[PDB]
Amino acid sequence: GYEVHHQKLVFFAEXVGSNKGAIIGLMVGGVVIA
Amino acid sequence: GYEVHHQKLVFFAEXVGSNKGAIIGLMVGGVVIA
Amino acid sequence: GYEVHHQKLVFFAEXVGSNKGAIIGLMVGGVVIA
Amino acid sequence: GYEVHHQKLVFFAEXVGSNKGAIIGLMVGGVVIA
Amino acid sequence: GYEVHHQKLVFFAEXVGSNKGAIIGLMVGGVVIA
Amino acid sequence: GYEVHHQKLVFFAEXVGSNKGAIIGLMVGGVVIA
Amino acid sequence: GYEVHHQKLVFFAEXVGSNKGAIIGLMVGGVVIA
Amino acid sequence: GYEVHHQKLVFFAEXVGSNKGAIIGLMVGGVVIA
Amino acid sequence: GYEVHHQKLVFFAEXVGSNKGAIIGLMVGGVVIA
Amino acid sequence: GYEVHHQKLVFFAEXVGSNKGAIIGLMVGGVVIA
Amino acid sequence: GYEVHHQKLVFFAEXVGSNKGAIIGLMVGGVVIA
Amino acid sequence: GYEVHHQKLVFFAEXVGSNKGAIIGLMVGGVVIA
Repeated sequence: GYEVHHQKLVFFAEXVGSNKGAIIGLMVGGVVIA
Repeated sequence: GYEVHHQKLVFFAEXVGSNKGAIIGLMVGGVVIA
Repeated sequence: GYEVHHQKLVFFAEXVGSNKGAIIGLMVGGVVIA
Repeated sequence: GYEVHHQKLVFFAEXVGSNKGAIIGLMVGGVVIA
Repeated sequence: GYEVHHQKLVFFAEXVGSNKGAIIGLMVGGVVIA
Repeated sequence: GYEVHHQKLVFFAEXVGSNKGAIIGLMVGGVVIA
Repeated sequence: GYEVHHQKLVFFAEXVGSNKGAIIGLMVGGVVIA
Repeated sequence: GYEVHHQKLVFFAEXVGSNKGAIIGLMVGGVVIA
Repeated sequence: GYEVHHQKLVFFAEXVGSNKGAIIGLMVGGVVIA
Repeated sequence: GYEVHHQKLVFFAEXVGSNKGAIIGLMVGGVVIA
Repeated sequence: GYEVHHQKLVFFAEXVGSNKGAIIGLMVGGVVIA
Repeated sequence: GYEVHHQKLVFFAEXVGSNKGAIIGLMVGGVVIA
């Protein structure tokens, strides 16, 4: 059981060519990349 | 059981060519990369 | 049981070509890389 | 049981070509790299 | 049981070519590298 | 039981080619390298 | 003649009681405080 | 003639009671305080 | 003639009671305090 | 003529009571304090 | 003519009571204190 | 003509009561104190 709160997140991204993965600011869970 | 709170995160990214993985600012969980 | 709070994180990234792993600012959990 | 709080982390990264591992600013947990 | 608090960490990285391990600013946990 | 607090750590890194181990600024835990 | 461009500014403020001055993120000009 | 560009500024402020001056992240100009 | 560029500034402030001066992260110009 | 570029500045401040002067991270110019 | 570049400055400050002067991380210019 | 580059400066300060002068990490210029 996850409990996430009170986050102030700022995400800057520049030049994202041909992205094939995950670009995530805030994530609460699992990540599976093959 | 996770309990995450009160985060002030700033993420700067520059030149992200052909990303095939995970680029995450804040993550609460598991990561599996093959 | 994890308890993470009160973080002020700043992440600078420059020139991320062909990333195939995990680039994470703040992570609370497990990481598995094959 | 982990208890992490009150962190002021600044992360500078320059020239990250073909990263295949984990580049993490703050991590609270386990890391497994094969 | 770990209790980590009140850290002011600054991390400078330059020229990270073909990283296959873990480059972590602050870590509270275990590391397993094969 | 570990109790770590009040750290002011500055980490400079230059020229990190083909890193296959752990490059960590502050670590509180165990390290296993094969 | 001023020429200001290409700024990525993030401003965090906490607990601003009875402010009587100037709290400015980005300013291009003059400031006079009596 | 001023020429300011390409700035990545992050400003953290905590506990600003009864401020009577100038609290500025980025300023390009003159400051006069009496 | 000033020419300022390519700055990555991070400013941490804690406990700023009764400030009567200038608290500035990045400044390009003159400062006069009486 | 000033030419300032490529700066990575981190500024930590703690306990700033009754400041009457200038607390500046990066400054390019003149300072006059009476 | 000044030419300043490629600086990695980290500034730690603790207990700054009743400051009446200049506390500057990086400065390129003149300072006059009366 | 000054030419200053490639500096890695770390500045620690503790207990700065009633400062009336200049406390500077890196300075390129002149200082006049009366």
